[PDB]
Amino acid sequence: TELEHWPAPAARQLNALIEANANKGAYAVFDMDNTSYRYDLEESLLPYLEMKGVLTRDRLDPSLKLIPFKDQAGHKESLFSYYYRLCEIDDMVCYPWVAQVFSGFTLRELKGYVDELMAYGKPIPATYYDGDKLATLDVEPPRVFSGQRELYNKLMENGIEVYVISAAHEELVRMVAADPRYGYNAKPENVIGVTTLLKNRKTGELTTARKQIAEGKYDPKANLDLEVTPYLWTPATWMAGKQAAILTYIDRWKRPILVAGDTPDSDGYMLFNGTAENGVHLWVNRKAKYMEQINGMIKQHSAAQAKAGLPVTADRNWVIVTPEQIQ
Amino acid sequence: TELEHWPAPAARQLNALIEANANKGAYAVFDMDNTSYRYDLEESLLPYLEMKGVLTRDRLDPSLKLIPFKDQAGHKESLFSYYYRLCEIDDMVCYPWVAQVFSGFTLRELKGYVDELMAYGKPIPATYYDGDKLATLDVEPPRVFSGQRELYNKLMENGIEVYVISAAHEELVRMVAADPRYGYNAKPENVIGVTTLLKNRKTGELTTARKQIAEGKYDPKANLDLEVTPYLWTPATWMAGKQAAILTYIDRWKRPILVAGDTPDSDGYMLFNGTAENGVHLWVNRKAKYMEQINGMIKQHSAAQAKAGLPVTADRNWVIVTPEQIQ
Ligand SMILES: [Cl-]
Ligand SMILES: [Cl-]
Ligand SMILES: [Mg+2]
Ligand SMILES: [Mg+2]
Repeated sequence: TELEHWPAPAARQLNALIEANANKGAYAVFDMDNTSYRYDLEESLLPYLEMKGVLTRDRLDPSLKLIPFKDQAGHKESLFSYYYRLCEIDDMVCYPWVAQVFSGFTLRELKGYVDELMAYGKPIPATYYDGDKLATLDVEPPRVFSGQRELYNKLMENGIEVYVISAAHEELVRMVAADPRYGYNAKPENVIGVTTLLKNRKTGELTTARKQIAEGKYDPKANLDLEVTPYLWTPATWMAGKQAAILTYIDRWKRPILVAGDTPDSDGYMLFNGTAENGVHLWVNRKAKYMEQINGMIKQHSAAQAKAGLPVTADRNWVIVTPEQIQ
Repeated sequence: TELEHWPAPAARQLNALIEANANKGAYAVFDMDNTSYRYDLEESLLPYLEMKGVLTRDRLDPSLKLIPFKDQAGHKESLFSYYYRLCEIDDMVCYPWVAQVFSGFTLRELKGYVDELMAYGKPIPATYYDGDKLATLDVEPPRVFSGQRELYNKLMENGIEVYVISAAHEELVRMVAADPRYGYNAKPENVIGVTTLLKNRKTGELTTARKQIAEGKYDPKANLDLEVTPYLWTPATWMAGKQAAILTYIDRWKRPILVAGDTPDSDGYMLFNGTAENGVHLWVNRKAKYMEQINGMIKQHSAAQAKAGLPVTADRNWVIVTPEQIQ
């Protein structure tokens, strides 16, 4: 596999790193949404299922009705719009919530919807509230980044283990990252994301893939008819939780030789704290506000590293691309 | 403050650490339950509130009823017993649950009960299932460790900032650690624990101390009449969430010069990954089995730090005391 869909300087660096680190027990970590593919799985699957009338205020787990709905005589507030209002309280509210909102469905069912969504290829209209007025928006379904697909594979081929650490529900992400049809070929056990309790509707048994994996009894097929529940397992794989996830599920001491992200706060803990001294920070720049945020973080963290007596690595080996460069 | 309630050799090592690090912007992190005071706040407050008839099944937030209660015609299953069955599923189930179970009380009501619990002094009878057998125990309310009270204050007097990172509800822990009455004198903003959304029923606002503290706008008095809800905020402050909490709320690069705990799995990440190269691992050895597990882990991490190119510090500067020695 070769790095076709990459700017050549980006390709040279990745090639250097891959070559330097081949077959030595090394590993890499990718965020998923807007990093491994363009756009956002949950943020499109949610308004997609609403549109299909599958996911409605009526079926939403009561534990997720955290605030009153904002209904106009004209209009019932959508789940999508409710989500946006949850994020205005805080990221730490709406991040779990937008994974939990898929509770009530079995994995088989969600898998049908993900693939439906993945093949949809049209924008999905969603309504929200710009302050007080009903605004509207089209949300793109996810689009595989050819470059990431290639890099995932070339890493694997050179004996570099590939992990996904995602702020999205681990089961949803796995439905794309680990299904060969999408071409990433991640190992399903190597997909790490937001985990909620899965419930056996016959026995009442509660389980999660992370527990099965830690116990060495993971069977993905056996989980298909389990129902997603909202109850949150941890580490919650966002912000410092991404670094917690690496320590918990990957390695306590060995650092990834490559970390990929796109959201400065969500991905910055694993980018800055996780990435090995000589590893690459892979960055999908999709937004100026974000590019600026991460540049200030590079400056603050480089100075803090020096002040703390650590080698300055926060500013080393950035490989920065835009979505269009790797599509 | 003198370290009077310490064995003399542990007093000297702690004194040496303090003198080397005094007034230099250094910090220390303590677990609370079984490390800062003897016994366990939530595990005693729960059956205390049950015995009082204040906290019952019908009061339990609905989202917390994860599995059927196991009643025999003679006996109704206690919430304490229910908690222990949740732990048998996984720690990652019963840790959040045993903080969340205090949902539906305001901070002020909970403070009244905590002070009550802290003044009661006697063990609290409770029942749980020993597989299928109804089994019995007496749960001890927390007992302030005089030595830890001294060490918190001696750190602070020497310009070593003290933090609590506890897997108990942040607000419950703050009710002990930051109330001058118990003598630890932790700053309330330095108490880091399990956080859940707090509801102001007057204004509708959902907030947390963590949120207020990061916005630079925290007043503990302001929150007293907010209701605890179960919605989990993160980082969740156990296991790797403790290390995630250090990074999120304390410092991204500077490491604590002392980390204290007592539970090998839940404290192990901050103990091993958090503790500064030169810092002290303060261990409160309450159970031979845990003492054996921590020694095992030191071996394992010493060797893994070595196999990862790092200076071996896992086995360095252990100050190990029993509850009886610092009581
Ligand atoms: Cl993310
Ligand atoms: Cl703990
Ligand atoms: Mg992303
Ligand atoms: Mg403890």
